[PDB]
Amino acid sequence: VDSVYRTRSLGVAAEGLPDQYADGEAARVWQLYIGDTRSRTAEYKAWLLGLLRQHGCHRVLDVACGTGVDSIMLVEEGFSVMSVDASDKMLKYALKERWNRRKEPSFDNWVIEEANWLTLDKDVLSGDGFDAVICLGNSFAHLPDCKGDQSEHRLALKNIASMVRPGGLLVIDHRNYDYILSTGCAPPGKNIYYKSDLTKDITTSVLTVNNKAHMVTLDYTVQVPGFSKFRLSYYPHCLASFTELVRAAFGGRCQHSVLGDFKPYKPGQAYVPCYFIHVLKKTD
Amino acid sequence: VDSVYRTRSLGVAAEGLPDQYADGEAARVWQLYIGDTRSRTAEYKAWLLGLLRQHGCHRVLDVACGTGVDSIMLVEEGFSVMSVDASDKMLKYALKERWNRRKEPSFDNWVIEEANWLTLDKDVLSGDGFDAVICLGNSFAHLPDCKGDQSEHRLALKNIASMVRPGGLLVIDHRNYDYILSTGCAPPGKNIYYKSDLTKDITTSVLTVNNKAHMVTLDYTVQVGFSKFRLSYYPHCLASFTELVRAAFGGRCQHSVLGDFKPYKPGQAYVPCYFIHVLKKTD
Amino acid sequence: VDSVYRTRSLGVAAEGLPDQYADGEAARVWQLYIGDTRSRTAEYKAWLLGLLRQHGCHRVLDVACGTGVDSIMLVEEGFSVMSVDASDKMLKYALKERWNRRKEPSFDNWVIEEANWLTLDKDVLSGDGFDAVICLGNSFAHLPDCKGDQSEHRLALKNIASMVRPGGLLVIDHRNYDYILSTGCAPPGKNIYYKSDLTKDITTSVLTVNNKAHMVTLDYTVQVPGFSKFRLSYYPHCLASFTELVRAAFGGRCQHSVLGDFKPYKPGQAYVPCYFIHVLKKTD
Amino acid sequence: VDSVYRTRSLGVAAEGLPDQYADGEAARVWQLYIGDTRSRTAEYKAWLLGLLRQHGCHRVLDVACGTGVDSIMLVEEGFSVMSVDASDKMLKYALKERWNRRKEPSFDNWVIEEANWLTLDKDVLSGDGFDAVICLGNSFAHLPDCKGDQSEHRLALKNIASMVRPGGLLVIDHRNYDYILSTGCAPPGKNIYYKSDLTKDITTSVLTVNNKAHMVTLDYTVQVGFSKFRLSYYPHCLASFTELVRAAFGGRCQHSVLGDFKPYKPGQAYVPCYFIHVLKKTD
Repeated sequence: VDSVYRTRSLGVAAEGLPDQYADGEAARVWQLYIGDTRSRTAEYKAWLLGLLRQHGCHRVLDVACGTGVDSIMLVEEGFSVMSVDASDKMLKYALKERWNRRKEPSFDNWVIEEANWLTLDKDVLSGDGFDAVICLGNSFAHLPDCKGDQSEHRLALKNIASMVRPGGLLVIDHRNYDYILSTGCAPPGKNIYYKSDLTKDITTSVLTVNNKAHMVTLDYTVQVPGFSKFRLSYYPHCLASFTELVRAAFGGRCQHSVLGDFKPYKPGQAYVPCYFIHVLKKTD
Repeated sequence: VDSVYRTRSLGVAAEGLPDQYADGEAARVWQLYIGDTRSRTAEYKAWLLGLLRQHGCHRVLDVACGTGVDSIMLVEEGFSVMSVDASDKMLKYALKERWNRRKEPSFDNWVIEEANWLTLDKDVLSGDGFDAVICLGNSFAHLPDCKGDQSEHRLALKNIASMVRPGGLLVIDHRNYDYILSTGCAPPGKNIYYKSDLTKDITTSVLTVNNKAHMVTLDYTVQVGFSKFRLSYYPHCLASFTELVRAAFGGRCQHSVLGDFKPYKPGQAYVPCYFIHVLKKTD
Repeated sequence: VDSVYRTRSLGVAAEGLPDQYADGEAARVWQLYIGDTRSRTAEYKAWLLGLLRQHGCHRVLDVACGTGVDSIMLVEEGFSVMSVDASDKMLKYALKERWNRRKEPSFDNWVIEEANWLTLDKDVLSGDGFDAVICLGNSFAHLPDCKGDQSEHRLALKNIASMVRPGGLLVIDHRNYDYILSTGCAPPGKNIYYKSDLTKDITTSVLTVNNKAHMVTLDYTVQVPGFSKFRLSYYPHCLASFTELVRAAFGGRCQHSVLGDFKPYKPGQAYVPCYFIHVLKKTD
Repeated sequence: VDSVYRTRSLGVAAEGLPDQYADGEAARVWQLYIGDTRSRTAEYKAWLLGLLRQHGCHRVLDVACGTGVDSIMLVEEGFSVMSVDASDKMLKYALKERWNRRKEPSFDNWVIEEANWLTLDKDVLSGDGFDAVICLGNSFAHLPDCKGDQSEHRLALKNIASMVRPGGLLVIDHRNYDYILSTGCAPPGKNIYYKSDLTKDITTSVLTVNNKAHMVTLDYTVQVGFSKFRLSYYPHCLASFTELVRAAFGGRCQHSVLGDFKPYKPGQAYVPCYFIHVLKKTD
């Protein structure tokens, strides 16, 4: 018999009613988690603001923009910023803060739109390109290897990369997964961008498929006014592999450096970085 | 062993990524369905616009507001409109149009906020009260009877009703479910508010529990192509609803019930598609 | 990302380990429910035993046989009985009691096999047919209308019917759904075959599709050493509709009567039967 | 609203009807997989048959017995065999063959009953104790570490072990997971017991939690056609298991560990596919 009746389809919405799982438990802890960006680190403000300024970057695209924190600063410092993301749940908060602050011209002129790394080319009229494209805070890693061959990773970078104007920069990052795969632990409270305020506990689960590392899945355990859980997954980009992927994205025509945590990275140095930042420039 | 590993929890989102089921098939047809409000009927414009005007309503709250089309009109016609809904996916579009139309003052002054019928009291600083409260297009019926006794229907109306300022109006509606339950079929394209544009086909599934009707589930099956989604409804019979909604003000009210915009005399020839309930407060 | 990892596939089994949901709650109440056949009613023993004997039936097939209670009696009274069912979970108990009682020749000679109404023809070498085919206790109604047109109902009966030898009988039954659709209540403790011993409570849920009755779904609430629940669904066969279906099954070449509860049925009689039993004979 | 109506509960069955997922795709390939025991290896016949015989074992309990192939041999060779498993779907087939072969006495006297490692004590009137207890073909590994501390592994062995009569044997095995965890790959067709017949292809997924290996999940992908199923395993490393299984007798034991049937000297050239643990009791 074993059918499966449902009161509404997965994905739809009705007017008096909270959507899908929006009122649930994981969702409400996870809303604390993403709203955990109040102290932006001064080091990071210094570094990115100085990276852009140093290369004369003024037109910037923030791909994977989230609630928009990184973008809010860019906007604040007089940049010209377009911000995209594929997730409405997070874009809601960019959109919100933008309305909230609509009187400010800098912010009236802020563009927030939906777009998807896999279709980025058709989803953002790039014009003759952007000065900087930033994808920070380790979000590229949310893109999973569904097809098995990393062809998606490849297309996502190719698309992102193509957003970048000649002589422009792509500033893209990932957690040091080399280390995570090594300790088998993804340390909490190590976010170099926004020092975290939530006290939170973390179990790390690593899936290895036919002896190639395939997923890191983090289950967070947070305290409220309470012990609530939620789970997120990541693709573990070892530093070599990502280096290759991202280079190939521009064909090969690039200046390419890779940062420690904002300081440079000499392979075999005593200090172990928590993130690797890839700053890429182009051709001509 | 029968454990169930997931890659993310139900209800969360990550940045590079489309949410949960937003990219799926039923979601895309259903997006067609709710964006199917281009021709608002002139009859409806006339009626509601005239309802509010003859009772001197200016401060109106659109409970369950959706993409916000009713609200867009009220705004446009120089009303002072606050619109709430509990659904982000829907509110997105009111929010969207609003931004889109942000250089018009009438619109800069539009308020769109999240709120839930069951917590509507502590969700909307109601002030003195609102002039009119509209809940149109049959959305009250989206609230299901989960507990089994309709206590939630009751609270929902009580909260809504309390949003209404003394001598003010509640304008709330439901499909003619009495009929729907007589025929067993919910006819397609009878939406008296927004003349539908979409060649759509409908399967009506009625659930009856211990002999009490309990749910209408509609399977909309749409030409894009040949795709489907399903929505469900609590079937309010006219009496039941009239009782519920009256009691919501305790009982201090001027209660009339509309056909489709024209009055309703029980036993009249014409069978209405919707029942509109226009209420005012006496204490 | 929203994949869905699983430790084993739906439907498989591993050796140290209880199957799928077999240890769960609904399963354990429901095991009480099906094992609720200790007092077989004397009236029913009298009637069926006398139906078969009256028509000289000795080779009988019990299609949809369950734990095998009806079959156990047939076997006990010196009948020659083949019993089939499509469900291993229930056939386990027929099989069990058959081993348990293996010394008895009557029972050594009991045949229990798997077969499916929809493929019954290929699933049971019918030989030149059976004398009686019994499908009692309202199990035909477990067969749902998945395709929407009742073509399955039609094929299931056609197949069952074809099991019946020329001049033989088909003895098939259904709950009075006419009444159930009417009261909207499926009364508990009304089983005319095995008087029930479990004290149990019942919520009736009727699904009507485009104004045609489509499902009755019963949620049972039982007491143990405890208040445990479980749910079963049924196709509501109104008496006219089933009459038609079953007749057409033999093409039309039949004697056809329909019983009250074991007594005859004159439409419009004061007594409202809880089951309708259809006794069919054939051609020549 | 997001309720989930079902037509029957998980775990029940109705009569005209195939159960739950029994007719589905993965179930049919997997039925091929477990019925893939036709050629038992002659080496294995020899070994186990010889193991029991030199230690004068006659009363043997096949814990986790499955379709019952190991058991069918023991029976055939005139042993006195009781076989348990917690899985109906598997037991069906032991039960089946048994009935099929019921006119042979050796078989009429075969006992097949349901029992669960975690409740094995109060599940099997153990009498004085069994001569041998076999749990072969790597089935202990099907018991997962649900609680997180391996306390269930521990109880399971304790119960099993207690089935063993003083001076009697426990013969229990596991794949070489140490290797599996070194390479990351679980090679196909290394089953030392039953020479596989089925051209099958395998994807090895290892789960590591806070740095401790936690699960092997195997995706078998079979030529019938091109279908799939998945099974999971707790990877017992040799030390861990040796510890677990020793402790199960408290510590009163004669413990040896086999290569694939030949002894095992740690650091030897040959890397075994399975580890067989033959234990006896001293008090």
